[PDB]
Amino acid sequence: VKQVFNFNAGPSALPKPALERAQKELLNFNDTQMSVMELSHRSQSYEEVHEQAQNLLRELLQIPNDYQILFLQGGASLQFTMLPMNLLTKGTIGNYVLTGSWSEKALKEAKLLGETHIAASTKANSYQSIPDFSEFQLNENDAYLHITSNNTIYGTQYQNFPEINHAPLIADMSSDILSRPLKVNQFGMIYAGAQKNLGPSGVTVVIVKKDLLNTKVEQVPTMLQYATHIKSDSLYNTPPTFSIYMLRNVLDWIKDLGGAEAIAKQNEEKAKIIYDTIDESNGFYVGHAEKGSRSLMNVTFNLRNEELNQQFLAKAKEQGFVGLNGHRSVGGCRASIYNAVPIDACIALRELMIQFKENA
Amino acid sequence: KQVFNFNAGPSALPKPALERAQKELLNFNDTQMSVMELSHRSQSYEEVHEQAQNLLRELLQIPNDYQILFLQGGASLQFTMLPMNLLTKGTIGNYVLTGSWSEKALKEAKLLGETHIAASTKANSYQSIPDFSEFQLNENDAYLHITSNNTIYGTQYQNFPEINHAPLIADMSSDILSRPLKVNQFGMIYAGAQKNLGPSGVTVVIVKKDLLVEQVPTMLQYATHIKSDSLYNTPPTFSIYMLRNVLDWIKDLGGAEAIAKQNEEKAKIIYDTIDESNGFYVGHAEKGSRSLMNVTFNLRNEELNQQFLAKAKEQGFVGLNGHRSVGGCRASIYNAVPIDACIALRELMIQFKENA
Ligand SMILES: *Cc1c(COP(=O)(O)O)cnc(C)c1O
Ligand SMILES: *Cc1c(COP(=O)(O)O)cnc(C)c1O
Ligand SMILES: [Cl-]
Ligand SMILES: [Cl-]
Ligand SMILES: [Cl-]
Ligand SMILES: [Cl-]
Ligand SMILES: [Mg+2]
Ligand SMILES: [Mg+2]
Ligand SMILES: [Mg+2]
Ligand SMILES: [Mg+2]
Repeated sequence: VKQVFNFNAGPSALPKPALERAQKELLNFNDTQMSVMELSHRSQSYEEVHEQAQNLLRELLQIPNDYQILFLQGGASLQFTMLPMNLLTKGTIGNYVLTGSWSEKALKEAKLLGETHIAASTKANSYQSIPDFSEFQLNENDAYLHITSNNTIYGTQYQNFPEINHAPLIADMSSDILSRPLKVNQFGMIYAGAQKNLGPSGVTVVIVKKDLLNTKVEQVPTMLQYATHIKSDSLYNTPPTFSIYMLRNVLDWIKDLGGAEAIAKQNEEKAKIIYDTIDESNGFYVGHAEKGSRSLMNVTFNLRNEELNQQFLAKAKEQGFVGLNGHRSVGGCRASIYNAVPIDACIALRELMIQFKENA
Repeated sequence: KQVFNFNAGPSALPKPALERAQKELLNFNDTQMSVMELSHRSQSYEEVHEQAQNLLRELLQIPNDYQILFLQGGASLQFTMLPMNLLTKGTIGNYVLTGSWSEKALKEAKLLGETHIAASTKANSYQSIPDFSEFQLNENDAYLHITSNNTIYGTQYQNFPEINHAPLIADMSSDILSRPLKVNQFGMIYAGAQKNLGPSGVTVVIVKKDLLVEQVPTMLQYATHIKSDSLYNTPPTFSIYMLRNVLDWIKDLGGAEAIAKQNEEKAKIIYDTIDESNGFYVGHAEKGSRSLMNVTFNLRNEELNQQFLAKAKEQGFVGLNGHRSVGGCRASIYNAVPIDACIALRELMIQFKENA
């Protein structure tokens, strides 16, 4: 039928082959004559999937052997409280770098549980950039330093990651995990809801340095201890089996296209198509981010006034574009271009943007 | 290629729900996207989300003063979320112990506050539900918690106690919407979907609104999710979609009373087989407490137990091994397990007995 271009911000476009694969075996997985959704998570067919999803992630990001991969429910939002619940002990400080709204939500939850600090923030200038690492105020009693690698709502992104030795570096990578190569040993823990760049909603990937968190924390509910899930290999209680399966399928696709290094090349190219369009528009489109901080995953921009914003977004929706409205808290526009968004969608958006501009 | 799915969790689902999911997996509602590819703030998703709630409300006849929540973390997270929200200082989390899942819930409450055992059939290895006249209740109970169906032990409440000093709270993971319910008896009901309602990944929480908070993490407050209609953060959208589909199937067959008829016939097939076996098969539960959802039994010795389960597996039956904590056999016959599978089990049970 008509064209559909999926720029949804979360959940988001999946790679077609992962969906086609799921569709074909939805009723009979691995010749069991059952859906993967109808299997015991103690079955060997399921355990194979669970282990493969882990091994693909390990290979793709080159995760070291002293790290474990957890598959948890609850979203990144639950990690906002689980992290300080496990690591923010008395006399210690949850130190946060604020580079958008998701960073503030993480901070707020630690505030409920302990001493917090703000190491650096670009909030004053409306989160248009990543602060310089030299501005980071660090504390000897920091439990960790927490960052948001990709600021989904504001369209900014870390180009690289700080070297931190006094505390573990923790990162909310929900909207850019496995969009590029990563030196995992820079971190104590990485977490990501899967629904932005790794597949479906319902599972959260948590990559953790085992010895930072494989020990029982007194007074913490069993389900909320990392130790619980480390010890049980994310099978303490029933996992989100279809979500993990779909995650597996998406990881297979990333591997098939050449891994993190190849997908970064694709992601830089799609992003360039949109940013060049903005940059050649003579101010008709204005990107929110400063150029050195532009995200490769979420492109945020405004037209010159809200009336034009609305007409542009209404025209897009009529032409088949989905999800371009900016986050409700900031307005404007947001083109989410995660791994699986195809480049011809980006070209289509460029065409839209140029004809709208020329015809305005 | 015959397979009979007696898995205990996650479990068999209705074929029409899975076929419907398959057919539109790539193009949901003519959007040309999977339901999995939709924003949870889209109208497209929002209608599915609401439709799932509406079907539960209809099918269980849930009054207006109850809210229906879709949460992540399984029934296991509810074990701690409940006392986190309701077990305030100077109050008591009171538990009725009718199996190991009861025990797991009580354990989490003990982390957070004072607990109490209203009644327990543990001494007799959980062969029955205690007499409600036996309950020991406290003026300062924050709640009375029960497990409606004791998944590992094969026992089930026939009816529920009339409790007015405190909210009655029930872990209905393995029997929710397998029969009609009087929801007004409860302050809260919760269940992982993965037994009777859908795939794993979503937990249904039915809560008396005005019943349920300084210092609890935002995600762990019921009020967060009540206030945001379970859209505070990204919900498990595909699991809720599948839950909708399963609920449409239950509605289509005639609702909670109709599925109870089917379930009672399924259970009747197996229990009759056991009772007519002259002691060859022995059920764990006392008759008066027999579950309609998990039928637990053993052969006369461990070696016959093992021979039977091996024969079963060879013949395409899946999931009949009892829980590791108790051994024996367990036939889980949740809503979507078809009567034909129970008939097949019976026929295997009878043939095995003849050939022993
Ligand atoms: C989407 C997002 C979240 C929220 O994830 P949920 O799974 O909805 O809790 C948190 N952090 C970032 C950076 C996100 O983009
Ligand atoms: C299956 C079950 C649970 C465990 O549910 P999860 O979703 O695995 O946490 C809890 N209580 C009962 C009665 C169950 O049958
Ligand atoms: Cl942000
Ligand atoms: Cl977002
Ligand atoms: Cl039990
Ligand atoms: Cl069980
Ligand atoms: Mg491959
Ligand atoms: Mg194309
Ligand atoms: Mg219908
Ligand atoms: Mg008879």
